Amino acid sequence: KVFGRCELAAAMKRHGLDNYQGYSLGNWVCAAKFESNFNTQATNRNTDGSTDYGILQINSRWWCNDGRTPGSENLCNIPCSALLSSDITASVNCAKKIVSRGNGMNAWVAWRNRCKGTDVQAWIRGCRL
Ligand SMILES: [Cl-]
Ligand SMILES: [Cl-]
Ligand SMILES: [Cl-]
Ligand SMILES: [Cl-]
Ligand code: NA
Repeated sequence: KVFGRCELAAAMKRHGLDNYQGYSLGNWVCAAKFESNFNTQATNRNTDGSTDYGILQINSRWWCNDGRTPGSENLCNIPCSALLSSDITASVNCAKKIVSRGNGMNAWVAWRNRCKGTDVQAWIRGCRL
């Protein structure tokens, strides 16, 4: 599913990401824009042999099981394919664990490099939330 911007904002708010670990909703929408272009089906292979999955490009080494990432932890206890669903619940639950870990949203390199320090509230402008 390719979410609309306000559609994704509403879903992330409903699932409790607005202000989660102090990160306002626009941070999460901006992260999703640059990680996945709002596409739940996005996948991208990393140089270490892991793969990133879903709207927030969650990685198979630490977080989800894809059956092909040797030495993988599955700290979210899900199959990585759960992260490609039109239902963002599994991505949100796993993102909450990731962002709680100690480096916060710096875990998402697209967030560091294209959202951090910017006017992220622009990403929820116009939305009825
Ligand atoms: Cl929308
Ligand atoms: Cl957009
Ligand atoms: Cl915001
Ligand atoms: Cl959803
Ligand atoms: Na894994």
